[PDB]
Amino acid sequence: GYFYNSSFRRYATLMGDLFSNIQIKRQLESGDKFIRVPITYASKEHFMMKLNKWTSIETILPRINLHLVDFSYNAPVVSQYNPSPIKMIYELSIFTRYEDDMFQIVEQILPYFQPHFNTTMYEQFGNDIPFKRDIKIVLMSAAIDEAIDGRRRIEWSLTFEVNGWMYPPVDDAEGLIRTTYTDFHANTRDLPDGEGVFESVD
Amino acid sequence: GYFYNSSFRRYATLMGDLFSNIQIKRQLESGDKFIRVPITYASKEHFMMKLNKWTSVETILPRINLHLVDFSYNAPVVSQYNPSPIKMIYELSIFTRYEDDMFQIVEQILPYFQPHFNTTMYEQFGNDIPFKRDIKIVLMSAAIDEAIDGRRRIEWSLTFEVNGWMYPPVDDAEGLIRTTYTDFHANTRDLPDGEGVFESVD
Amino acid sequence: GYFYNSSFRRYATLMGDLFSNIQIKRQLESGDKFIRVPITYASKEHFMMKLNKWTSINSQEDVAKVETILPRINLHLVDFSYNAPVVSQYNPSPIKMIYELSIFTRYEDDMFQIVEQILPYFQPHFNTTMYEQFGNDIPFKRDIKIVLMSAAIDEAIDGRRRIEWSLTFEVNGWMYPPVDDAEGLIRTTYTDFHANTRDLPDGEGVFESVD
Amino acid sequence: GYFYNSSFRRYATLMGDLFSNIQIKRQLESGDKFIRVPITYASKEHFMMKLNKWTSIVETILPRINLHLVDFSYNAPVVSQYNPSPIKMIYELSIFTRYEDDMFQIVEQILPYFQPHFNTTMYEQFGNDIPFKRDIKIVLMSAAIDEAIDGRRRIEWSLTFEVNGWMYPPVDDAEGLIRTTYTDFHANTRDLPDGEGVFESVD
Amino acid sequence: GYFYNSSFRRYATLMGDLFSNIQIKRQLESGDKFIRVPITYASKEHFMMKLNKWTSVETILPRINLHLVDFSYNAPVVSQYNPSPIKMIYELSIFTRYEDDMFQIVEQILPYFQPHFNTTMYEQFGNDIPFKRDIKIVLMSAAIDEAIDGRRRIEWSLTFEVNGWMYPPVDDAEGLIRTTYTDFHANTRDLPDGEGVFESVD
Amino acid sequence: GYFYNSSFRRYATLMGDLFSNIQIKRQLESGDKFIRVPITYASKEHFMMKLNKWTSIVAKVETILPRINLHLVDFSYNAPVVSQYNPSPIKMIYELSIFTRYEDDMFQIVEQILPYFQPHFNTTMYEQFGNDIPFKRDIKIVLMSAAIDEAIDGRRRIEWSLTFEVNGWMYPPVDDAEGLIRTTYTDFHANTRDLPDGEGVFESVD
Repeated sequence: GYFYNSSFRRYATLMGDLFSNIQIKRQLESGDKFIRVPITYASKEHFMMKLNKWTSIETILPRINLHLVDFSYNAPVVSQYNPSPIKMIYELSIFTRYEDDMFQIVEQILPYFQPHFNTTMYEQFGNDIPFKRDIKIVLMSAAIDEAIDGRRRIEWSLTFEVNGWMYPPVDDAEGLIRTTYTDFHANTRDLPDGEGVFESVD
Repeated sequence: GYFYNSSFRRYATLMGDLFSNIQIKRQLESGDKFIRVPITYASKEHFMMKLNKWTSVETILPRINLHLVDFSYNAPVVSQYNPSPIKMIYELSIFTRYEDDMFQIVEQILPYFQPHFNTTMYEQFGNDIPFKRDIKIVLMSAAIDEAIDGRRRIEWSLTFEVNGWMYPPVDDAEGLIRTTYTDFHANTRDLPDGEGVFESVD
Repeated sequence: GYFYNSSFRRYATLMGDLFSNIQIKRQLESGDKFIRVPITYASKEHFMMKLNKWTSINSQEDVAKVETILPRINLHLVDFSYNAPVVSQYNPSPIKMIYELSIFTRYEDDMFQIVEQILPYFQPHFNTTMYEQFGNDIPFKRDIKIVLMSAAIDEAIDGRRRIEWSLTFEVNGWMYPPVDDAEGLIRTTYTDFHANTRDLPDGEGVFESVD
Repeated sequence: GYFYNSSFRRYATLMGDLFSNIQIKRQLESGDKFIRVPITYASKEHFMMKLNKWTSIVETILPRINLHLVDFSYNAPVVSQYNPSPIKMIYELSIFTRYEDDMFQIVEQILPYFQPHFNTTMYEQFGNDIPFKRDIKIVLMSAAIDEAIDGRRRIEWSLTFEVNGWMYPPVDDAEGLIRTTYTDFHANTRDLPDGEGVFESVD
Repeated sequence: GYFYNSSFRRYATLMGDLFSNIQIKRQLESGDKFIRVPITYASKEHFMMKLNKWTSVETILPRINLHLVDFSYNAPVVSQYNPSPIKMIYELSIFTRYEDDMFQIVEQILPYFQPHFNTTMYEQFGNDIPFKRDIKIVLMSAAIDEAIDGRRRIEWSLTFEVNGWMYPPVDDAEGLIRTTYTDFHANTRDLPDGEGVFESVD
Repeated sequence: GYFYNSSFRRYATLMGDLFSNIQIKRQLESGDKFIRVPITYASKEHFMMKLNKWTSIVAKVETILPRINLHLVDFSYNAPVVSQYNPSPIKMIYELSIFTRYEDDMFQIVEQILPYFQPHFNTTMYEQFGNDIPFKRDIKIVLMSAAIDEAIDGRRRIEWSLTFEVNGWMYPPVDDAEGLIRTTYTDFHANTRDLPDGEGVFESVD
């Protein structure tokens, strides 16, 4: 029930999945439980709305919300592999009850972007030789903010530039596109379906 | 009931028609239904007004609204073919219920502008040898925004610079102007009447 | 009842008159109706005030009498300065005046026609040679560059309602201290958009009274 | 009851007096009427306040000019006074008018003399010593055009001028009053009047 | 009950502790008493909130509030010692009843930053040879403001750039990290626990 | 009951004292009365608050003005083994703010300030600790900008603000107990005056 081979979708998923498996420690009398930070893809406004809904009277925070915010042509015979160098901007937004949690989270993200982070993405159509796509992801800025009622809620937003590739729709009917990529430790993971990565904000 | 030979009109139609035939897939139980995105030419404010009227109905979105937003002299014996190098700015505005639809639409637009897209337009007066006009259309910027009540509505706006040609009114009575152009796949289509391309916002 | 020999006035009139004779076609059952776009000289705010007054429907007598108001053009001076390239007046002082030409229209079509009659002559400038003669002396030759600086596009709504485009022009002209009307009226000619030597009319000839 | 020898005051008066004697023609049945535009020195806000006071129900009030100092600074090109300090003062000359016509007349009398500057040689003499010669460049910096409405109503143009002048510490009135002359717009040596001579009282 | 080995935490504590031991003289009939200015780590807004709560007495001011406000990659095989050059921004905010107190406080801070101040930080993991980390702290700006009801309250804020090092979380369980550093007089003090430095704003 | 040897304080006093002795003439029937313009050190907002308090009427509204209010508004390191004489080149910003009932008064006041700053004004400050050889400190004070504004109810009140950059020296607190610091400086006519206590220069805004 969606354009599976969407280039855009593939990038939202790739970025979501790099940040899909981040945990935070939380010492317990019985022992150290680690919780995975759930990640959503939604406009930030929408997310904050729903977050204030969910918030009205600690299992909800911490959480990450990713979203595309801008794109453009990437100024360095026909069009698609050879494809078009595009540049997408993402806003990764971390929400947290405690400064501690925030520190853990970012300390897991930040050190890999110097200021960039490379990943090699292999995307294969049906059964042809896969295409090799070189993806530079650059950490552009950080933005720090609070929100109060009484503790209440800490928000940090990282802005990332993904330097990727775009090309006209290749129908799902004409075969689904298999995708792999190198994670933060250069480990070739395979890009999961969208439903695998993002929690439903709905 | 309008200046048919209007230069401006010819450009609004040219741009409208490049984006006139865009569809989105929509998986059914019975099977994949494809729908053509209808396109209008109207001031953005006017269009949003009428859209909120119509909205008060998933047959309405997705839709595209095109409109001229600026122009100027294009700084690289009389005046008209040899004509005057003019530069027109258009705001192409896509409105959508689902992120998916949006992704499909843009993925059909974006990859052809690197950052420009050339088209050769042939305009012929009555029966003389047609004039050859070289038209550079440049994708300048993108702008992303939402709107909510409850889902509700996604808006992306591309801004395009059309580098075209202007010249004083050549009366309809003195013969109508036949127009052709190369589409996104360098296919010589012939520019339809205005009524053919744009749905009436009225 | 006004300083006829006003340099400023001469420029307002020159600009008014370049844009004085613009028409739009208007297809009928009977046949094509051509209408001249009336032009006024007034501050833009004042003009819009009066336009909202005129456009308002107070009697049925109005209703009909209202698409007779648009289209129309409103010209006005908005800025000036010294034009950085023994006494003072012919030889005169190089001045630079800025004018805002403002087109108001019910239909996009009308607008397209109007501008397509203005725009193509400014690349980005348009030259005119103005001859101004005092009494009966040999006339002065004044070289006038008019440059189209910018365009600005905007709408206004109630229900259709009203389209506004504003061109901004730089007139590169000449200034000099008041030469009294009593000392002889100044005859003025100029080359129009097709290099045709028309003679600059009185002010009352060019602009409709906004009053 | 004021520091007569004030340098500042001397400049406010010089500028006021350059624009002190401007008239406008006004055609009548009987015949042409000339009227001198009255000029005041006051903060613009104050002047507009008092102007709306005077305006409340009016044609003997406009046209009029209001001059005022708006800024100054050191003028980057053994002790301190003649030889004095090169200062730069900014003045806002503000013309208010009922009719566009009046405005046109007024400015057409001001504007053509500033290309973009206008020089004046000011002679200031202390008691009876040899007078000091001071070279004064006045530059027309900008113009600003605006309206105001109720019904016609009122047109406002403001010229901004840079006066390049000279400053030095207070020379007491008691130690002798300072005689001042200057070249007007036609290089005519007029003598700078008292302040009360130039400006109409806004009070 | 917190990530002890947090890099971020280590820097908040280092900065807190440089400014932890500032006093002001206050001449008495019985003789000069010196009071240590208490220091907190909290968002400035939060701190001002709580400060107005506490204020509604002269035992509360003077006080300093420190907080992180921004960070970024510091543009001069894996990642962590060798670590990533990061740059953190801190807002040190002094609140005072009397101009005098303020003068004393800043005169103790300001002269050491010309415009920078170096410190050598030794961080040792368990028992390995310690790591040597060179830390440049730069005084970026100062900001002066008042607040009134009647005297009432003086606020000055110094903005500091800490040029430090970042690396992915090293678990507390894998051994706590011993930290020392050179203070303002090049004296090797050892970085205390967080609870030692900052007064609880809670 | 303060840090007497405060570097900051020393500069606030130096600046206050350069502008401490400014008068205006005021012609009378008997004869010309001169009045010294009182000077305060306080945040501008605070000063205007208190000034509106004092100004709330009848006929003790003219003994209040004219007056000057000085205040520090910014500082920074002055980019041209330990730290203190040799000290650290600092740069302080001061806002000198003149309030006046009559344009005349204002003219007199500024005409006494303005001509000495071209655009700077140098002063040599000698600061001596106890009885050692005094330190020589070269102080450039630069007039940065002027700002002109009014305020009305009916006349009412004229405000001009000069912004000055003092290029001075900073160093860590030298305790009052370890000996008070004697300070002299060259005034506007290069006359070596000695910097008074703070209480001598500024009227209490309190």
